[PDB]
Amino acid sequence: QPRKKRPEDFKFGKILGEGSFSTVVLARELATSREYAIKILEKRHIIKENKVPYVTRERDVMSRLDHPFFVKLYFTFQDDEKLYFGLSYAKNGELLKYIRKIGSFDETCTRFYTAEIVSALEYLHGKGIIHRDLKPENILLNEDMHIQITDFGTAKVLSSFVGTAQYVSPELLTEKSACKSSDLWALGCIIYQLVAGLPPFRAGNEYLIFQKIIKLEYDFPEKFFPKARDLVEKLLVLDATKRLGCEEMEGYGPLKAHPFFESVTWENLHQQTPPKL
Ligand SMILES: Nc1n[nH]c2ccccc12
Repeated sequence: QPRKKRPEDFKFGKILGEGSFSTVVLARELATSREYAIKILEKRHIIKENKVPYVTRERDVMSRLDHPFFVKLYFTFQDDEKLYFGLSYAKNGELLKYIRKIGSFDETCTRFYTAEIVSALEYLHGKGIIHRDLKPENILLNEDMHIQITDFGTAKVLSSFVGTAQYVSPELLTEKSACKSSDLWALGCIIYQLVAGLPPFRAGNEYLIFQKIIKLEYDFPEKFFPKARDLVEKLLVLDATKRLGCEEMEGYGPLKAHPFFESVTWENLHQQTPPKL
């Protein structure tokens, strides 16, 4: 490994994202002219708020990921006040941006991008890792328009916290426990959202949303692709053990074999040209 990098190695530019405990800033490495997205975290703020385990977990998970559909961690360094994580730079931004831009996806785009997400989850789950806060904001799009999944701060590695309200699974609201099936629940929401343009469970506030979730209170638009609807109905299931894709349902084989994905070639998704949006 090279001598640890430092801030002066970079020309910092625009802010790519802001959270409570981090800012992501686009930066150009001077020696190489390479663009990285550097996640900057303030040590004091992290210690003050008891987040050291979360930041520790984020790095450790990202170290264990070597797959085209996930944000890569290239390097880390620190100065007196801050931590720096050199991340992959997804030039085309969030998937949410495209959902809003074009309103809703057609069957081809939905099929393709859902398949990438399924493929990515299969990899993640194979490594015993749960995302716990999957959503279109966390699903970035590369320059070539393939997905790059990010934000692993909230992730858990399998031998407390609550994600974004609209993508929270029933079991979280009723047990404080999560598993692989939580991501699969989130997946059903995202699929619904690609086809319909909105998330399945909407309401005036977080409490009303949680109500609907545990009541399974949502419904499909008239035009919803029938095979996609069937897939969603097999993911948005209250009993987490009966969700297509989880271990008690025999995993990703049956999920990948769903009629909605009939024309999908699973083995080289990352090599294929995405449908134009
Ligand atoms: N635009 C981005 N590329 N990588 C990131 C990581 C985090 C946030 C935004 C980005």
